[PDB]
Amino acid sequence: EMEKEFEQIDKSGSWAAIYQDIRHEASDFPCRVAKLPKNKNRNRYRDVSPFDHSRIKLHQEDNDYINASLIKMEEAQRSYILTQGPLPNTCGHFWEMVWEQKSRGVVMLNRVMEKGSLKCAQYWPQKEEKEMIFEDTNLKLTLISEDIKSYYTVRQLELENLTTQETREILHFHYTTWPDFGVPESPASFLNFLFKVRESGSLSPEHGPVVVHCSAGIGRSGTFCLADTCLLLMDKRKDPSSVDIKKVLLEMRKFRMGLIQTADQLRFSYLAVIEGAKFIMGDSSVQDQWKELSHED
Ligand SMILES: [Mg+2]
Ligand SMILES: [Mg+2]
Repeated sequence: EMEKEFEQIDKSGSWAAIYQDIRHEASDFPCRVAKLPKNKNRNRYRDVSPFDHSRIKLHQEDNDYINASLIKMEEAQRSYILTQGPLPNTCGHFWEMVWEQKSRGVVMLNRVMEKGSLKCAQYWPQKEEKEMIFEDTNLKLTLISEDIKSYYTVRQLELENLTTQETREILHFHYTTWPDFGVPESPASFLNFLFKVRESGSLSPEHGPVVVHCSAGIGRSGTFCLADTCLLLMDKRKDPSSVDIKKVLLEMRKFRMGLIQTADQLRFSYLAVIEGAKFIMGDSSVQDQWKELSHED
């Protein structure tokens, strides 16, 4: 069981060993499209690229490249799109992807302004009366409403394809207090956030894959999806103790590199899954318990 596994790993102080083993066994696939000279300004980081086999392709003739990967978890029956924080020149591409992939939600785990440097562009409207128009992709984005909490904000946006004038409601879940290469304040606050995303219906199979991003789209976003997928698996299998989080992470790493960037993020993932299991195994009391422990605004 992960409960006992966590315990032994924690007692012996071997998180660095398990994490390094994961990095060592992680899949290696080519990223030739991402490294093409013409795509240099579409990547935020030189060392973070999507594999060619799982990258999301924009439905356009000019250039179909966007630093985004489709994570398809077969057993868990859920897919996620992990991408970098949009750049000033890829904001239109980002929303084009959301439209073409039919996503209902966008999960943001970073802040536009991190440790001084801008790890992400302001790709959504901050005011209702100031909508955004992405000329290159012919899309319009309007802020409909926003619910601000102490450590996260939920926004309701309207995305319109200016070509067909059809519109769609997109839910934006922004976790505002998760540092780069850091962890959430507590398993409770993280789980409260995750379950808010689940309850919104954004992760339903009737919609396209949820779009999850942070700065590079691998550390924080990897942690988020790993925890969700593991909880999903525990709920499906006849044996909830059969879930090997290390194995699930490696499966996820077949679709995008570097998911989960620190030994501590790995440790936290265990904690989130362990605590979350309490809700999955009945006892729907923990649900409201996390809400209280997270001290929302
Ligand atoms: Mg106002
Ligand atoms: Mg309002």
